[PDB]
Amino acid sequence: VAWYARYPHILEEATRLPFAYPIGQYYDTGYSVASATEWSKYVDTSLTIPGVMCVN
Amino acid sequence: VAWYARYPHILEEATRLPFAYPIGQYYDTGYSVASATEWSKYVDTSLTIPGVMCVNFTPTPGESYNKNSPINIAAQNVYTYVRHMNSGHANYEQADLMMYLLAMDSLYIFHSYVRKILAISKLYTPVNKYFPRALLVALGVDPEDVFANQAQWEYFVNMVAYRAGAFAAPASMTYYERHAWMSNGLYVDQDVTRAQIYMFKPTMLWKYENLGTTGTKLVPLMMPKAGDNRKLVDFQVLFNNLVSTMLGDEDFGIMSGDVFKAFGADGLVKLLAVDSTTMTLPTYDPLILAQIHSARAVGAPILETSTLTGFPGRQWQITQNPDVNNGAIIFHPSFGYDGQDHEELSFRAMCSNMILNLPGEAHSAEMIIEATRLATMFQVKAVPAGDTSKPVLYLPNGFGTEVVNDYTMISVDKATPHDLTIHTFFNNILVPNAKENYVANLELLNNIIQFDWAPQLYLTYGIAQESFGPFAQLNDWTILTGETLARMHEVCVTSMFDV
Amino acid sequence: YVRKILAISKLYTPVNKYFPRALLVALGVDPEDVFANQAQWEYFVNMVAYRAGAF
Repeated sequence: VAWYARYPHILEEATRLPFAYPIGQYYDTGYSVASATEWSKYVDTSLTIPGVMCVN
Repeated sequence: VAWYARYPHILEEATRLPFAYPIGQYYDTGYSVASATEWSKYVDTSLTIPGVMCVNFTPTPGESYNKNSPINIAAQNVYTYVRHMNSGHANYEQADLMMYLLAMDSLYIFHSYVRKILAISKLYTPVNKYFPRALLVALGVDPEDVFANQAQWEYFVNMVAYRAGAFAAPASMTYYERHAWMSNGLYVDQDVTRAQIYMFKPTMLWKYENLGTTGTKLVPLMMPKAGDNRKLVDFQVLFNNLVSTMLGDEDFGIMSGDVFKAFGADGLVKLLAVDSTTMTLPTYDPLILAQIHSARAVGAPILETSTLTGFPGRQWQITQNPDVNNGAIIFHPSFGYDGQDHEELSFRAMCSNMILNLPGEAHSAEMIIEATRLATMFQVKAVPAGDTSKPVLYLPNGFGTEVVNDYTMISVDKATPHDLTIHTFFNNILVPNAKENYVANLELLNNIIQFDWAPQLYLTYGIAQESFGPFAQLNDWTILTGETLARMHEVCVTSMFDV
Repeated sequence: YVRKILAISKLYTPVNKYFPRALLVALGVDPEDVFANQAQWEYFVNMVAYRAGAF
């Protein structure tokens, strides 16, 4: 797309995202619909990443 | 005299004298008149030489009360740098990022403190009896405990470095480097073997203490004082208390990840590991000597538990409230507190303009700036809430990254069995009417003169109701004003908080 | 006006403490808001220029 090549400044200001989340810490994704709290446990906002597995 | 050139053998046999007395041990000069014992205490045959003095400093952001402060400017700059290379987490502010960074600084200072404590205990010399028990007493640890658990201390400080490696802080910012260098070194007043050691001990730390939605708040964390037999268990408790509210915080993990993304792993600050063959060695540093000489004490920190009649809610906290002062970082402390709820009349002598004393004749701009980092003059008295104002607190015009609270000096007791003595004092000493107060003050003064670039003293007397100016040897001085000091402190703090 | 508001906020000199907080206050903006949302401000002013340049 030539538009990306023509407006890289606006593309960069629109694609500012924090990557490289440190693992081993619980993260909450939040609610895209703020009124979804009525379905309390029907939505999975949790996000846990395992980091080690031991072979006995 | 040609007679000396003609009879050098008799001159040598007549001038045989023992020099180089090992310091740290009490010496008796004896009596020139053997019948002077009838005047028992009218003759001073004692001779005690102090060997170490500890400067109890305190890390500070530098007098923030609005959004134009250097701390807030650096907060905005670092947040812009982090967030303009961040694609993702947007849930914190510049103020939050800066409280992190300050907590990182506090734990770096703690690591430097414990590393110095470990490295000091391996220092033993025949020419100085203070090494290392006097230094360990001044830092506030138990020398017997360190001797018994050297291995435990080494592994504890290594684990402290490893756990401090979990979070990330910029290495371009010189705040951490300056604090670690200041708190992790031994400094001699002269380049001589039997010199006196200058030390820096953090009086306080910055327990991060997140609770409530009204922002964060760096609550004071006290530190061991001299003459405290603190052990490795106590130091481990202090470290765990410091990092209790630091790990397990998902917002803190987010900040650490974002700063790791912004500043690469090569560009972060790393605490160097220590081992058994690491030797700390006293060094001669004229810059630190000058800035110690031009240092002014501000008094003890004010805590929540400290009672103050007429001055409620004056604790030394770094408040960060989004709805207060437009979310700016606020740190406006009140000085002049000593520890007890009384006047402390000696602090009144600090109300005059300070005198900046410098060695040599020609002074460079950088040297002048470094020579006044610990200087701090009061500007106005804090308004007491209520009709009772038993203590008196002074609001500073502006201070640097460090403020000096007290000075601790260790010296041999004159009486049996001539053990070490604990002497804590500000730049001003008040001596009331007593039989022994005057002679004690004389011993204090003589001990302080032994140190070369000792801080200028301001003695005051309770009976004459009159204080005294700087008790120091003036070499090349000038009169400093509060505005000039504020400008220099602003420059220094802005330079320190730079990326 | 908005371009000058954005460009003033990056001015700093050691001999003049009026830069840039006083200038922004005179222009009638919030310097805290500008420093918090620099990226949004740049995007907004760029879109303003783009949409005004159509005519």
